[PDB]
Amino acid sequence: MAVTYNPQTKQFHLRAGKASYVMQLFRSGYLAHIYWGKAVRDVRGSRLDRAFSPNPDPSDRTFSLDTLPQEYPAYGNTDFRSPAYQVQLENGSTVTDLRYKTHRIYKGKPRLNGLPATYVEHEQEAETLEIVLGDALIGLEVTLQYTAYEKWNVITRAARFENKGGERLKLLRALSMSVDFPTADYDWIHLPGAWGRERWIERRPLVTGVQAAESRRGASSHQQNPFIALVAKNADEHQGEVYGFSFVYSGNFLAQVEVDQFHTARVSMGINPFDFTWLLQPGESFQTPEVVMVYSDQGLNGMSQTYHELYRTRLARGAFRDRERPILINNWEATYFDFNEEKLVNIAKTEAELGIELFVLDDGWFGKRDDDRRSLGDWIVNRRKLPNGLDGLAKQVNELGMQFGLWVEPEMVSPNSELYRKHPDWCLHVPNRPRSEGRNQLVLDYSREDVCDYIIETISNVLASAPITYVKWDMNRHMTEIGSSALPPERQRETAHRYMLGLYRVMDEMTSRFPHILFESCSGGGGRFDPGMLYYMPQTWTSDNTDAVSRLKIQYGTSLVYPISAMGAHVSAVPNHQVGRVASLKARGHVAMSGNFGYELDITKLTETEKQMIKQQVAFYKDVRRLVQFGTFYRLLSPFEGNEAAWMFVSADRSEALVAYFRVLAEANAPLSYLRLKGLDPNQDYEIEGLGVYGGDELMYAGVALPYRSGDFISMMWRLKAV
Amino acid sequence: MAVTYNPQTKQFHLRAGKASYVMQLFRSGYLAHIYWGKAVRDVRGSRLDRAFSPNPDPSDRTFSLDTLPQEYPAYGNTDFRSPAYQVQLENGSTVTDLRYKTHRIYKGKPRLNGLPATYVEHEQEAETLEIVLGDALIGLEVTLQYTAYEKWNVITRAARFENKGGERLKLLRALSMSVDFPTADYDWIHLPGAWGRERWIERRPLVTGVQAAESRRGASSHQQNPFIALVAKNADEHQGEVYGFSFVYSGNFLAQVEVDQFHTARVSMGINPFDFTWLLQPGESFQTPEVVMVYSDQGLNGMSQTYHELYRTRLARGAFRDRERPILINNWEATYFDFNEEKLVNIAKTEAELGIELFVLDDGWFGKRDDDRRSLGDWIVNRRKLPNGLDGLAKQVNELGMQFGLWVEPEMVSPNSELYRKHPDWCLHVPNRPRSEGRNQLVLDYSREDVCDYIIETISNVLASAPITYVKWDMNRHMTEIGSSALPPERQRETAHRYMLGLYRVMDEMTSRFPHILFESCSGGGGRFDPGMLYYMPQTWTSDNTDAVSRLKIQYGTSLVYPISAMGAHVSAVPNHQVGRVASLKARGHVAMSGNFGYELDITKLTETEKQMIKQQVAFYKDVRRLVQFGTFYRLLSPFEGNEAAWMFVSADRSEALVAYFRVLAEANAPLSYLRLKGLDPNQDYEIEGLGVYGGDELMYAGVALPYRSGDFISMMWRLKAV
Repeated sequence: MAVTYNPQTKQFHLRAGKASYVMQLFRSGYLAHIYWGKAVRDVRGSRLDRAFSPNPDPSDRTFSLDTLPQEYPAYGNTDFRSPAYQVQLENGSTVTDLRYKTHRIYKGKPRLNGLPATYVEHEQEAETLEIVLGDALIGLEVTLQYTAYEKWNVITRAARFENKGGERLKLLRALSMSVDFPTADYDWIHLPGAWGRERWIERRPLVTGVQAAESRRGASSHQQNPFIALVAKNADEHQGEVYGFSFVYSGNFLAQVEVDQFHTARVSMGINPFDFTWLLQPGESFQTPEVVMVYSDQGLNGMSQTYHELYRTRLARGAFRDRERPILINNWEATYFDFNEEKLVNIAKTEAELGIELFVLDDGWFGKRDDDRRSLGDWIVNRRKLPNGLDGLAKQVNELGMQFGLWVEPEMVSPNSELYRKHPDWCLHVPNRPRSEGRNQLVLDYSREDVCDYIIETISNVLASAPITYVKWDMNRHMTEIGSSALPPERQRETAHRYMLGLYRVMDEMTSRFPHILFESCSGGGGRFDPGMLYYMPQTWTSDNTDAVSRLKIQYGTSLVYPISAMGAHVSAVPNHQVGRVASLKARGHVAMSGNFGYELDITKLTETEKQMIKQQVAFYKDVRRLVQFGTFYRLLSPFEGNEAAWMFVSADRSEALVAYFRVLAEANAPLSYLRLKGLDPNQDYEIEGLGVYGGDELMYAGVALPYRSGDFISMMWRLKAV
Repeated sequence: MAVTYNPQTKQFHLRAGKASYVMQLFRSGYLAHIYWGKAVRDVRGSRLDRAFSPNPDPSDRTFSLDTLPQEYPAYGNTDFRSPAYQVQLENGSTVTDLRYKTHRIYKGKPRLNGLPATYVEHEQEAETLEIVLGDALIGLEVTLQYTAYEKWNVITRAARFENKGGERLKLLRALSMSVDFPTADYDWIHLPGAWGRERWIERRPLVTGVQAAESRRGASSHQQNPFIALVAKNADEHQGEVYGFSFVYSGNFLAQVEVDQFHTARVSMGINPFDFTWLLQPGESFQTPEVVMVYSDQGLNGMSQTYHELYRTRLARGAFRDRERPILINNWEATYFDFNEEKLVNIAKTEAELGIELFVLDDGWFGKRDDDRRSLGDWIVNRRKLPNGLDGLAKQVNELGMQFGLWVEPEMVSPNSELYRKHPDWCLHVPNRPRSEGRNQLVLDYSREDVCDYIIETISNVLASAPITYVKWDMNRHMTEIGSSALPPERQRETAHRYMLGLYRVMDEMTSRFPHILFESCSGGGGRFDPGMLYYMPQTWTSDNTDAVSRLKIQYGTSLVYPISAMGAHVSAVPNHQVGRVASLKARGHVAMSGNFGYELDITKLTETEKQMIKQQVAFYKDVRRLVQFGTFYRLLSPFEGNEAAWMFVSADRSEALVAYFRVLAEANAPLSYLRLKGLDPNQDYEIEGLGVYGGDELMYAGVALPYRSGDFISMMWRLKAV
């Protein structure tokens, strides 16, 4: 929180939790990066003169922008490294020369225009530094925005551009931050994946050159999550230096590390410059989304725990932010599309009898929507299928003791829909080109006000028509032929970002209009599982893959950044679907109860003993839900490192914990296995259900001797309680 | 050489040496990459349908451009991977849709407009395939150019764009090639470095994401050489699959591997799209430089040996292409700038007595040039320092038995020069911005015809004024504030490439005007050591660092791509300069005689015994020069893998070889060391000077027991001759 500027040293010192982030003004208004790491009281701000690194000041051959470590570097006036931003002028030049002009420090944390951002509830929680840079010749101002939190090791960064000149300025690249580390002796971690296998942890040594994760899909994507980290060579889950970079944005991104000839590592992150430009007319401004930067010297768990608390309590919003989330059941595979009102209610009684709390109605309740082909965009209740509308169904579900929820997919329109026939120009498209389809549908142009107003109107008409208290908001394709008939040629490349701004406006309006609704975002599973979406909808469908073994990796990687409260995990029926696997009902429960728990099956196909297990799972999860959704989460064993996965949840006072252990392909006649715990009070004794009493110190330093077992999938869960 | 198209399968099969490269037409004119590897007689051209990979043809949901492996992919109509090219239309859209139109196959290999390229001397040496692609809507034609050599495992690739429509087309990205490998189970190799330490070999696993080497310096650079390779996980110097990609271009480049969600590896290479655009008015065309693609299953030595033969004999040109290169001495450090005619001649007699063949006159012979500060651009002989001009000095040097050579730096101009005062607009600059300097100098705008004509005129006036037979052409800074007052705003970003085209025109004219001159390119050492420069000047100054130990790495890495004939290596005096090291005259000779050999010292400071060693080194190198410069080169031990370096040269008939061994920091009481040779006839016996007679089989399979030695730097060289 404690942000200072020392006029003698011209140094900015941002103290965030137990971390320091230090910058310093250098020569004629350059802004240098000095340090970011464990908190220091002070740090004083060599060899900037290097062969083939040229001199911006002919009178001063002591430095180059090619060697000075910076906060917001440009290319073209002596730095040859990857720039944080680039601007093209009317004369075609791309040379810009920002210098420090002034700064201000204030308590609290500002909102970002049109954008999600971490926030504070009290000014005392953080302090913000704004450093105003300017290129006087062209009238370009860039304000670097920094916030340091008191309680957490969190620095947040963004940049705001403003054209204070009399000419057009075209932003070709506008990243949210850039930081030059003094060495490149780190591994990097990022989170690549695909549909059905999101956010695998990938750790790699750095190369001398560039390495990056990005999305060009108009959505943050299944393929790369907008998160990267630099980690010390020897750092692991429990110890060591880790620097995380998390982009609070749900569209295209670039997350990059470039290592230069002097083995310094430039980390940068922001809206993907690929296929992007932004035109600033005189007087216009551009605000980047923010990047949330976390430091820990307590390994990956230390970093994750920071993100979890920050994101759960100061990014997610609304009535359910700090509330236990309902155990839900999705009633899709009960019917695919095949539905009408008579079934649904008895089904709801069966589900209610098992203790399930929320009944969700899936796709095909609307219009002529009856495969992945039709009526998207026409959001009126198909009053054949539900003649009594949503109201009659919902109210009965409520009188059964369950909440009622609904699926929507408002960003899509079917070529065969009334909306498309009335307004074909309302989809993203480019002149004279075929309109490529994903799952037989097109993308609505949310860069347009009329489109957004129409969606707000139409979805509100549905949501206010029944006592709905949960909505799953799905988006099931990525953008092609990106353009808008409502933008001029010179702004066409703003389409993807304006689309996201439009979606953000729409979601902000929808969640405000319906404060009693828990919204869960979805994009073919976890295709937009990012901090930007979390600001609008406090939980997310983690993956369409609900296979127990597959979920071990998906949940483990997702937890690197995202709080368990946001991480949807459901028990589904087997034969599994994406993969093909058979694991016990017990086992799938064990994996799913390690997330935000729910069900995704046909209850009409269950044996009494199965429903009986489900009744027990539900009762069990209710007992540990506060611990799972709000406790401190520790990863113990990594499925990316072998055949085991293990993790645990610990209460704030360390008096209670829940431990989960998994092993795949356990061999015959195998060595005994052990599990060392973390996060307990070493001087406290704990009762482990079914295993007796152990010292916290015994559990952490010697570990639990795991009951010997062998088989295709071992799954164990234990509750711990201080004696 | 043997290039075919099968109309039944719609498959193109390029047979180059012992390699196959196969492509196939797919659906409505898409061009797919099928295979590249060891030669096959035939190869027949799954799961292109993938979640979130959308369909370009709504009637055909069997594929996506996001999954089809391609030769020249675009972004925007269903491929979300890194595109090979991108074009912006007047309407601001960037969507383009090239489809196959036609193709032609012919014998031989074309020249590339304005550009260097590998060539043939007889049509039988290669065959060329041109595949014509087109986007009918916009009138964009792209011809993919492929050449397959008969004798070598070499495919060369480039693309030629042409606007056959009636609107402006802006190329935002125009890479020379792109290839989608079916897996990413490879390491990559690239050649990062810095001034004084060029082309270190860096081998890294691939990441799921992008990794790239690039230059933004307007020159290929010391920092990254324009070469990358994919290599099998277990491949080494002697065995295993290797795919090399070498860019025949001396300016900005990007060399990239992007691995997608399905673990396919897209390798692409060409002019760096960063800060680049190219405007095509109707009727205009753009030719990319070529990329030379080499396959070997005989490890890195197999690949390198291909590049060496191809580049030495079918890229380098001129009278000296196949000629032994002179042992030269540079007379700089004899005087720094401090010179006049009286010294030079006696010096030349001393040097001639030692057997040195070429006398070179360094910087400061011209104008008011007397530190790294002045008179650059004013290329008239300072007739104080040399009152009898270059002619009198040269002719005397010739009567002493030595050739005479000269240093020039024609791309630079000093702010304090007459040229700059008459034409300040002739430097690269942007309107109203400071002109950043590198070594007190500015860069001439070679994108301008008047500038280029002036240089051709001025340098020719000097070169025709004396019997000069060697020129070192140096360039000692990189481009900043890139722009031209002779281009309109809409073409400003063409400046860097037009500059390089200008330099190429200038060098082509200069080497043609002076066919008796051996030209050696230089850029603060090996700052533009690339195949583009080799086409104009058949050798290159490898590095300004002449330290023996440092050169082990520099020469080892340079040899990965470049023939030893091109690799300048000189013995210099110690205390070494860049580093600070003391190695024996013997040792420095050993490292330098493993390249294109020469001297860089003050002969006036040598002891009789030293000159006596030099006289012996010179005689020795003359004896092995043909073997070193034109023999087959094998790397044996890597200084990137430990404290040893070793390599050898073998004659074409395998009757003669030269072996060199080096070890740094050899410990006391160390294990015995051995060296296994390569490339000999196992059934032949060889005499090793000073070690007796050995079977070729013994030498390769059991190896040489190295004479035990210990010390800071061990250096050994042996001549082998078949008994």
